Amino acid sequence: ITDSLAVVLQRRDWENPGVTQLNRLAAHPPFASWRNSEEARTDRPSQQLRSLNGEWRFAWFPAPEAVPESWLECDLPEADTVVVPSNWQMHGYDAPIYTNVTYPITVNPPFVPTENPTGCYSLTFNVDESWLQEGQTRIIFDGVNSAFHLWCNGRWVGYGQDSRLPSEFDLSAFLRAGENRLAVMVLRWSDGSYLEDQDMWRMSGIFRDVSLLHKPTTQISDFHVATRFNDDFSRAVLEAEVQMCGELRDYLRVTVSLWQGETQVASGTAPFGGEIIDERGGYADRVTLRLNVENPKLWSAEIPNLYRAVVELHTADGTLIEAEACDVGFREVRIENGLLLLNGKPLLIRGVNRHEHHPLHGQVMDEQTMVQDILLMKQNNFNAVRCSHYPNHPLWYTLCDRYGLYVVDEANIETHGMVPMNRLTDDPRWLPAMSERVTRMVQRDRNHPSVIIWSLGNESGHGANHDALYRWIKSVDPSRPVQYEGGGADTTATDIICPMYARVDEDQPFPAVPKWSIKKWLSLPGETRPLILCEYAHAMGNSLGGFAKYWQAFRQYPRLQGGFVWDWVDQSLIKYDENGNPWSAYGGDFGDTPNDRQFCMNGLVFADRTPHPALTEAKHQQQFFQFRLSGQTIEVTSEYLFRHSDNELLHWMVALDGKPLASGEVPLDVAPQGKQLIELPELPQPESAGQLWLTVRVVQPNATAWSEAGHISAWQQWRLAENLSVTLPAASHAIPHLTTSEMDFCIELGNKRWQFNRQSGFLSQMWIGDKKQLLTPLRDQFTRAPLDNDIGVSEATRIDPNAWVERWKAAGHYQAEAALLQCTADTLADAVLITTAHAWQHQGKTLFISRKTYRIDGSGQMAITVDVEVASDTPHPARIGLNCQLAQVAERVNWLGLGPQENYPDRLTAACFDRWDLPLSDMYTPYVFPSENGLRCGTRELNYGPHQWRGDFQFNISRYSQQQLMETSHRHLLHAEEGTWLNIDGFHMGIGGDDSWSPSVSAEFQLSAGRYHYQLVWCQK
Amino acid sequence: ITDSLAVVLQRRDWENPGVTQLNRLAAHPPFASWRNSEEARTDRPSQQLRSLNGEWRFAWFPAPEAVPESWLECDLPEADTVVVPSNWQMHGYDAPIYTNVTYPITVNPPFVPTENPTGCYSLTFNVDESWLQEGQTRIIFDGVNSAFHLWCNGRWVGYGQDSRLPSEFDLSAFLRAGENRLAVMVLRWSDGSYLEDQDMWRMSGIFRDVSLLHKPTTQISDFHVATRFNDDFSRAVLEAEVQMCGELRDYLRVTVSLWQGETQVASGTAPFGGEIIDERGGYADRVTLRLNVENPKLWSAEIPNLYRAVVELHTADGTLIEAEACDVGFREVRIENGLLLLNGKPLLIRGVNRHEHHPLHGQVMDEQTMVQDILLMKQNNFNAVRCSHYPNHPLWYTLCDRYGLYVVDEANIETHGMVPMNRLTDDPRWLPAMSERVTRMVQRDRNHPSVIIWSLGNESGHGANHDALYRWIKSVDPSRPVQYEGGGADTTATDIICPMYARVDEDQPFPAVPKWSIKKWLSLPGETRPLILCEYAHAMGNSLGGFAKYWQAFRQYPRLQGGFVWDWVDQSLIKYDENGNPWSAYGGDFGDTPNDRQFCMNGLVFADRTPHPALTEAKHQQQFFQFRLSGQTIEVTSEYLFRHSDNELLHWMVALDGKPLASGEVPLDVAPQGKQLIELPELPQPESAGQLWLTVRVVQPNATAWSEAGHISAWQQWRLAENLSVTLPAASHAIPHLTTSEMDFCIELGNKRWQFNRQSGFLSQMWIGDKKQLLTPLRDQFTRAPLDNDIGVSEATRIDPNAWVERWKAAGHYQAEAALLQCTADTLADAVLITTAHAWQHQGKTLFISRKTYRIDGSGQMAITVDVEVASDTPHPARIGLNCQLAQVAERVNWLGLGPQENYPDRLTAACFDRWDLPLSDMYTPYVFPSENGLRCGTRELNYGPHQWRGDFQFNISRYSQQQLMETSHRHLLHAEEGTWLNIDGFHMGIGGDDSWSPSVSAEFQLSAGRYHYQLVWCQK
Repeated sequence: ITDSLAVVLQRRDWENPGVTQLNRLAAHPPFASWRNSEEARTDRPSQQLRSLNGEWRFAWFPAPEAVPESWLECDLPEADTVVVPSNWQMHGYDAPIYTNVTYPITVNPPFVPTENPTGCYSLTFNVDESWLQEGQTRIIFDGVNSAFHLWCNGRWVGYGQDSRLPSEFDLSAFLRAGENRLAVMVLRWSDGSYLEDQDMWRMSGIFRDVSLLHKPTTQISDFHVATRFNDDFSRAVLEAEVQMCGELRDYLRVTVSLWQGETQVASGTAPFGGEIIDERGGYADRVTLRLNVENPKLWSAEIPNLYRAVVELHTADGTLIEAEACDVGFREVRIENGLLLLNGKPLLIRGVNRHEHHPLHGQVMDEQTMVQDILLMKQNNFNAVRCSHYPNHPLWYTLCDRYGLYVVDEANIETHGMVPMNRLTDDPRWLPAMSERVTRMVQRDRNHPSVIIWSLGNESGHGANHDALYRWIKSVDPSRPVQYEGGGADTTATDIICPMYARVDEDQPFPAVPKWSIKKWLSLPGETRPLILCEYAHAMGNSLGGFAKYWQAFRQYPRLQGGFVWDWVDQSLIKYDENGNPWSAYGGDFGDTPNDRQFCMNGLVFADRTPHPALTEAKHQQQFFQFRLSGQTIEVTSEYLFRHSDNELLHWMVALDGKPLASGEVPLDVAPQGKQLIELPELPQPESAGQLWLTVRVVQPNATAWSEAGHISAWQQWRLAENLSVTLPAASHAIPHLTTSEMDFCIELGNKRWQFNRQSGFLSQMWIGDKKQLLTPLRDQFTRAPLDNDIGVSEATRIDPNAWVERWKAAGHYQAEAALLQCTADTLADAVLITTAHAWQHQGKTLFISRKTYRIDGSGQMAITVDVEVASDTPHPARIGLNCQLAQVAERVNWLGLGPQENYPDRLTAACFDRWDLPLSDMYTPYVFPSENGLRCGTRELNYGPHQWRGDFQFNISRYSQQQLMETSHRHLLHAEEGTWLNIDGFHMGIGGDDSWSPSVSAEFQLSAGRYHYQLVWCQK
Repeated sequence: ITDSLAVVLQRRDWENPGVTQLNRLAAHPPFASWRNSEEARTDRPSQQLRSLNGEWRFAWFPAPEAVPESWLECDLPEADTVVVPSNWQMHGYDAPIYTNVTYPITVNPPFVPTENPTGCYSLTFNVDESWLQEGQTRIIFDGVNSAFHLWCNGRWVGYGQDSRLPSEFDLSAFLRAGENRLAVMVLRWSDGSYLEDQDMWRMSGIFRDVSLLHKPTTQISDFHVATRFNDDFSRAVLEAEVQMCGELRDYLRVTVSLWQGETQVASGTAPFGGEIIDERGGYADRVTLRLNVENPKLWSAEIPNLYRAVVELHTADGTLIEAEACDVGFREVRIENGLLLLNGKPLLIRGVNRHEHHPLHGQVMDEQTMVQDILLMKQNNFNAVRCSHYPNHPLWYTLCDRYGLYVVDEANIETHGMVPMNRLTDDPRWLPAMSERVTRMVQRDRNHPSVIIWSLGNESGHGANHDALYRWIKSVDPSRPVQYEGGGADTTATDIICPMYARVDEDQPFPAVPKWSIKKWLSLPGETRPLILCEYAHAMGNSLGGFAKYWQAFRQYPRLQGGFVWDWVDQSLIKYDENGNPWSAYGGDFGDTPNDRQFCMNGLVFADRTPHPALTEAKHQQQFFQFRLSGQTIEVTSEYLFRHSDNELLHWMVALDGKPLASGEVPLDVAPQGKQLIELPELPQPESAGQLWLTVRVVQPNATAWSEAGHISAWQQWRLAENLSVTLPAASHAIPHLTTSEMDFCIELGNKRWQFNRQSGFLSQMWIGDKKQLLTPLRDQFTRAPLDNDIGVSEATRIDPNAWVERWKAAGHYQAEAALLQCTADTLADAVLITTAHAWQHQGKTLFISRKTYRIDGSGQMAITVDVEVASDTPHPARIGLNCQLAQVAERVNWLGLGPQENYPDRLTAACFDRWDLPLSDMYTPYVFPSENGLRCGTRELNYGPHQWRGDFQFNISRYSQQQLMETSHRHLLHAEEGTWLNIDGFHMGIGGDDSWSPSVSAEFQLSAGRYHYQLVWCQK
């Protein structure tokens, strides 16, 4: 009766931050209740721990109030059979909302909307009579979003908030032998939502596991581990504090044993009863053991040395009541003298922020996915990850512990959408709610070695609540530093200056919360903390420009210990078309309102875990070996702090314009922080013209746990020499004929013919034989289909006049009209010479001026020479080159320049100069939100079909015009055009990326010279 | 229905620390909602604020569950008419429990006993229709102990915990015009009780006021004041931050005006909208004004300069929506360089701890009582008070603000009875509950100038919860320091070393939490904070010995800035006898179990506010003027920091053995921290024998607000000279006759006769004429009826073998038997000489040996000469002297020695040497728990009836034998004995008092010499 919906729902606990839970057990590290020490030691599975994951019955309602009392007693006819865990939006019930800042619901704390999507889950299951004789049977939900009430066998059990941490209830007295039934009612919105405003899809449900754990009556209630070291780490102390619940009987003992493999390293036994703590005594229900470990193997992301710790609760006669365990990693984390140290050396964090996202499963995580992510990261030169912005699925820590990644664990607290940001975090009334989001995290994850820093949440301004919570942590677990960026990045609530999007060299001095240039921030008066960016280098779409600038500061300034790129995966979701064809969806694609569109796609990898090209630029910049070339000696520097180059080979090689002349291989013997000298054999040197390039690669000959054999971990290339070509071509056998007309000029020579339209001034067509080559005339191009960064936050509604695109738009770039100023043909001794001039103007303003000369010679080669003039007072153009639509469509593209991957000017350090050959398909980058892409810089020669262009340029080539790109919201809607679109740039502006909501292109990468010159040679084979 | 007891009670919110309140409004400074600025300015009364204090209907139940649903709807036949506020134990419902540490209920957090005394209060009242048109009508309870549920017009309103702070609910929508009814159900025990384990009577009910406040819809929700100063305090800034609730309309304004009297000093006006705080902006519902004040009058306990601040919320057209106000005191509090400063100078805290206690009303406070207390304190040289151990009744701060006392405001948190002490305070699950006890206190009291330090609670060990809360405060209100003694007195949670019962010179090194000698504590390595004792000098019963030692350190060591004596009033309660006669009751006197007996009586004043003699010793030691005598020049030093001696006269005077020879009066002109020189007139000097004494007194000629005219604020006395008596008496005219017998020796001379019993060796009787003088023989006395300090915590059950009494008991002191060793009479030329010797022994051990000579001469004077030998190995005796029971009973006592008040050896600095004459009645000190009392030291002559004794001794005289004292638990049970009991001590051991649970008598005051000598002269007039 008092179990009635009617009664229960009445209190509206989900509209009250003063009730965060009802009858929930305390937090603690992961338990299994093994009843045999070996299983515990070997991490075998505990029969005392049962999963309730699977098929559950579910029914959706638009408001908690629309639930029928019947539900409590019996299933529902119309209840569907759903799989758990899952996100009900993933099943169709309601839509997922992709909003960033702006809260999904209306801001009226602590109220929530009356229309509040309720999901009723139920499960019928069996409890074995043995579980009811003794012990305690409790239930666990690893993640319920956002809040929920619970009934068992028609009785009300409890309530819980906090989507990202476990809620546990003792079912001990509601359970009946055999058949039991659970009724779980999950509310989408609650007062907890006010604290969960992270930039991500807004979903709901029982999205993490459900389990049953059977514990003895007298049991281990919690335990913590700690490791102290001596000056040189040659000796450690493992300290374990154990607490128990139940009746304390003198025959009770505890044994803590430390294994390393099969080998027991240390063991300790004792009975309950701690040291005197105060005037009343000590804890009789606790015991602390201390094990001495000589020459412990240390844990690090470089070498994840782990031990196993077993905690046995037994009686003195040797009888085991129960056992728990955890992996142990010996490491010390400290900030000392402005530096963050790990095991005594200073880290350089090569990290990334990662959300729990699956395109198919929404926010439900699985082992496979976790592992994939981990390996990609490790393969790509990452050390660390930040749990943006809440505690993750438990297994995560374990994997990191094991594979080796540093983890920053973060409280599930984000109130980004309040005004001001502080509003709740400065309010004592939210102190409790917040408090639980921090404390429980710590109680749960504190024993993992991978966790090296605690974070108070994200973007919730800076309030007195943070200060308190930060102090709490420091008191409770001084083993790790605390960080929080809110309120300016350097408040009293953080041990590290941890801004987001601070530029390297430029300051952004917003009122109250400026973002100084990182190099400058450190030397502000009185400042002494280390600086590590919590988010930097916004990887949204065609991005990552300038990435290297960061890497270089990091390397030059000690107190700049790296940062976390934003972010790992694109938060795109899968949708299906008219023919059961899938496609990547984003903000607002689910009729979701209000929404932030593409803003959910900032990953380095696509939702399927396939990489964006940016990923390489990272990989290379973050590489652990560094090179310098001096004469014919290569100096190698190791950035490893703990390990020796012991699975590393260096391959070297010399080549002249793509042609290999020499190769070597040399095994690296460099210690962490060491140098290795490498002298090269006498290097060949040819008479032939061209550039000679040295390229080196570090290879991992043997496979590791996260890499295959032959994995390349680093590389670098240098230009060694140049033999300039002092050779004049063979005087043409033939001579081209010029046929004039009033419409055009024709040039014929051989089967070849070229036509220039005298009215437009462009080369309108060309034939090889009877076949035409163009579909579109060759013409000047000064624009580009806007990248995400060019656009920023500019919308049709709300225009951002500062966004590059807006400027360009406003100035007429996109709609300027050419103007023939001149077009002449002249006959040279051995060639024809065409000469043109256009002016591009908009509203009587001449933006640019293009002046060319085409010169066709007996060789049947045309040489284009171009010279642009850009008005000082017009926004600098995105680019400067030509384009045209070719008639042909070939299978491959071959070029001699940077590649193989897409590379832009402020994003090309990872690319190598060489001869690349790839399929056309590979020259297009499927950024879900179409834009200019696929560029390759420093090209010297490009070959497509019978064409060959030569010079110094950047280019791109696909089946999509710039216009089509520019006009398609999703990549799935693009259609291949008639032939091949070719864009050949003499120059291209950088892509930026410091952030994606303001101009981020550094000046060095802006086409601001005024005068631009370039030349090409088009010809055939 | 869901309003039903049945439903409500179901959740058992009082057995859950996760629910501290339900539907309670936020905390804030005191509001009145004046609707006229002048009333506000002048503190007139607000018609918008109505008291519901008075006659209420009440009914008591043994368990919440025994309440009848009817109650919600209608009064109860048997409900009585009680007055509110009150403590129901004060009315008879149940008993008050006097327990210290040990919790009243059984320790099973968060559970409470099923038998849980519920008090149902109800009130029928009228609401004026106007209040319901608009605005908000809310209710306030200033104190409900311990927890409660609330209904209005049969509807459930909310719940609340925290006995010592206000709970407010919006009744706006439950109220009906005209007749309304409240039903309040108050639970004695709740999960809140675990946090309220203060050493005091355990009571319950609606013990502070009940009010109704009507506010506008658009109102002032909170406001704070702050004052900054310049280097020399010649200029200040008053800063007021105001927040409002309701709809924000551009025509809204705020005006803050500062008055000094009638004179407006400054005013400021502005509209809502603060400065940018973070990335989202500012508070639109707040405004901060800053007023400049030139040469502000500063507030201090010496001179409570106050201003009035008025906060008006109006529209721009000048229309007043509403006004609030508060008194403002300009002062700066800072710890700087190890010192605690007030307005730039370093305080010396002369303070005391005070509980809210009334012998009649239990824990209900009234203005009269508050005021009495204040004045007594100020009169007695106190500067400050500590709110042991919870927030006090609101008016308190106001009075302190006004009369001038420094206040330490303390959170209502004491978990003394847990094991270890830390148990809850270290538990994250209690963090929220604790949090509210701190935060609300601050939000409420933060604007009072008298509050200069915040305290986190008392005796709750040291947990991570404290650290967080301490940081919170520092963040929120950096204007004051925070202190907390738990966990060792010098933790990271306190800005001041604030121990309790630390001795001056001796260390008490308990494990974990030692108590170093205060002088030593300061120089412990790394230590730099100031030290102020939160409790020192346990004033239980006959106490305060050694008080001066403290005063002297305080004066010599800068970093020793004083302390808080423990405590102000005796927590005794009034009971009535068989004839409606009242008497002072204590622990366990209400059949209360378990209990701490007298432990509740440690005040300096009795519950009726009549002083214990200790009070003087304080007054004198804490005096603000200090003297030194050099020749005939008196040097006066002022300890005032801010004020000039401007109501001070110095009276001086010289006297020879009680006889006045000279007097002066001199006006003091000494500045704070200054010296004044005073040269005395040529001082007379007589030939006559005797001691010449100089005595000076400082007088307050004019009355102040807390003192009458002619109040004496200080004094000091010196001995100037001594003219020794070289005069031999006039050779006796007569000669005494000795008549022997086998039973005794008789001496006759004149009407006078003396008889010494030859079997016992004592003077058994004496006659003047036909009248006998003794009822009991004159005999040696080595014991005393144990003071509270002699006993300590020793009980009959649990004996404390270290307690003085125990030692004495065990050694046979109390039951030793005399032994005539010798008894002889001899005839001298002009006198008779008796000579005796006894041995006191117990179990064949001779404890002491007494050797006398009585010598009676022609003058009819007996001279007693005594010489004791004390065994090295026996506990030192409490005293050494004689006693006897006189037959007479006279009305007065006159003596020449220290007085006039009771004075002991380690407690006599406040006493003066002179001739005192008082009524017998005044020679007895009515300590509720009878013990040795009334002593007066340094006596040279004592007169009672026809007797006169002369020498150097300490003595006491009443109608109660030591034995009667020793055997009566309460003073009300003592009965006057046949005549007058006289105790004349050659020597007396000190009383101690550093604490009352371990030996506190300093060695200098212990009778440890072995050999003791003394002489008397008994005679008549």
